[PDB]
Amino acid sequence: MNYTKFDVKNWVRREHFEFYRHRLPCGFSLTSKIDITTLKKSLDDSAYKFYPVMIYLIAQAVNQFDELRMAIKDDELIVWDSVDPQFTVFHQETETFSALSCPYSSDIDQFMVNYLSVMERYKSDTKLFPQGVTPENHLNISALPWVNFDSFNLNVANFTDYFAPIITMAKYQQEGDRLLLPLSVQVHQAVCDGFHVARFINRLQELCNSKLK
Amino acid sequence: MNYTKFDVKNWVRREHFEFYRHRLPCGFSLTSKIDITTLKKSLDDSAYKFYPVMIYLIAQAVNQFDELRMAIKDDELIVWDSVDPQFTVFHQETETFSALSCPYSSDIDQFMVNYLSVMERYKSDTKLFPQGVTPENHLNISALPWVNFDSFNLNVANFTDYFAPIITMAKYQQEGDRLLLPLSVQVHQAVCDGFHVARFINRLQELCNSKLK
Amino acid sequence: MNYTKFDVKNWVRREHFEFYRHRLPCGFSLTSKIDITTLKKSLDDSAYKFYPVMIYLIAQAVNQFDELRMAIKDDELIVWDSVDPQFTVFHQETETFSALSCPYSSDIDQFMVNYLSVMERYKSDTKLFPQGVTPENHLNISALPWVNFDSFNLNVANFTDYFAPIITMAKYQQEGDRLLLPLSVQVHQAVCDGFHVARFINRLQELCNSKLK
Ligand SMILES: [Co+2]
Ligand SMILES: [Co+2]
Ligand SMILES: [Co+2]
Ligand SMILES: [Co+2]
Ligand SMILES: [Co+2]
Ligand SMILES: [Co+2]
Repeated sequence: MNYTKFDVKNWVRREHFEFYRHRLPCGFSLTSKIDITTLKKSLDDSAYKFYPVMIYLIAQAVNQFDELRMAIKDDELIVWDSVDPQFTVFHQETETFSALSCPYSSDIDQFMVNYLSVMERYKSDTKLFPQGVTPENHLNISALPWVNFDSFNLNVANFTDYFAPIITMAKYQQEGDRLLLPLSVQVHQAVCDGFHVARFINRLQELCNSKLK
Repeated sequence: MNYTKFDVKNWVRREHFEFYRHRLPCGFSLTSKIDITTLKKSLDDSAYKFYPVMIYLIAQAVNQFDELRMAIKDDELIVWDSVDPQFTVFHQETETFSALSCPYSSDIDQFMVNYLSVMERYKSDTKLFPQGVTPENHLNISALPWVNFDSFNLNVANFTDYFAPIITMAKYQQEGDRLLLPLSVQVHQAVCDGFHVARFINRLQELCNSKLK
Repeated sequence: MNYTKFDVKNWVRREHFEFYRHRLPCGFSLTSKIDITTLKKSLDDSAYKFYPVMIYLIAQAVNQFDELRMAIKDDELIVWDSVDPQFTVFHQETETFSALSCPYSSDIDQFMVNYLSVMERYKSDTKLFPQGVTPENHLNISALPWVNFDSFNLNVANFTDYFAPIITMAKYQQEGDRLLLPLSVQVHQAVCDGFHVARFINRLQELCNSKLK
């Protein structure tokens, strides 16, 4: 199987986990701006498009940290070996969105082939989940390309035990000499602390400042 | 009657609506900065005050999009022909707020007459709802003039089926050559997507950049 | 006793309180940037560290306003004479956090002695609440020093009657000639309005712009 049961008994977060899961269930959202000045340059020297690269980079970062790939399966806590991005797609024609996923791959060119393929096949499918059930080993990525925002937060009526992170991007902006992308991260406190989210963001930024291949 | 029953059966958002209403009930808030550099100029060339104009402009924008004027009435989904602003008023003397509403009008001078009239009559009424029951065809507007903010979010214990948008303004600020007003929009996902909110904001900005009359 | 029963009967917020407590239970979070340019200078001319001073300053501000020190005790509404800060501590070694508190004092040097003492004694205690039960007369302060954010919000599954404010700080940043610290304030609407939060923030800023002793 593609996940491994986690050793809660010996975890340094064991008390945190029970506290934030059942005693005081909560989570948080944070919005920060990622500098994509370097990445804009890289993309310019290539044929990649922005959105597919950001999915790639975000999935890559998530796949490096266990605490972003936890879930409850059969009442037990597991870590997925790896997770695939579930991203939103906007249909111009109906002005509605759909959520799709494709397999992640550490090889950026194979990821692009996966993405183009999924898009080829469901570009005109206006169902909300054209592919049917969402694979359990997922992360959620959404984009609001039409507007910049300083904050985004999802108010959810019930989030018991849903630990996959939700990342939302807005339209980027030029702030002085920099091109900044607002990114909102929303997690559950049972599995993730402020530290973990900050480590994800610092890692993402690093990725944005590095060669693609 | 002043509303029309909506055709859910043939709506391109029909699956979205059921999903976000009953399967995974949620909403979101977003905060963005509206450039009010042009509007400050217009106001300077006139006798209008800032707050009443922002209510006006926001109500005007809301009244152009159906998805911001939905509600459940008798278990059915309706669109109001038009909605009136319900705005907050601060009382200096008690340091408490009240919520008022007046009829919207596409004629800015009649709107001002409505506003001055409502204010005349309830300026000193410290009840929370001096007028009694809030008309069902409303939008909510609030202002935090004493402080600038980058984000605002309302955490609500229960929001089942309340689809009127909540807009909150902070104190504006000079950012370089621009005067920016932080505005927070909070909607329910059953009726509104990221697209819709972004379209409201882009429309509001346009309005701010145009002649008043 | 260290609290006083509040006169709800004659309060100008009496209707607000019942409304926001039981009819439409809610709260809000707001994130604003505090200019700590002056304070950086003061700290430079001294031996104080940043975090302990911010706890100090925030607790000082809270202790000046009643509406930030309310609670329900025995079904009644009370105001604490004073509240102590409950702050988070990060352990590098385990990469987990703990929450501690020490007695507040209006004398900054005695506060520092209290803080160093509590830290001395529990620096290596990785329990979530090394001291055991949190004193009821508390405010919550947390810090995310590793990342800057524009917004922070806690999504809480149940907040019935918890009125202590939650303040969260991010990493500060240089914005032009200024050093700004993002601060998020999260309150319950039964006890606090936008006015109150804005008054807390304006007061905090004032404090940051003043001599320490
Ligand atoms: Co339990
Ligand atoms: Co791996
Ligand atoms: Co249903
Ligand atoms: Co019309
Ligand atoms: Co009651
Ligand atoms: Co006192």
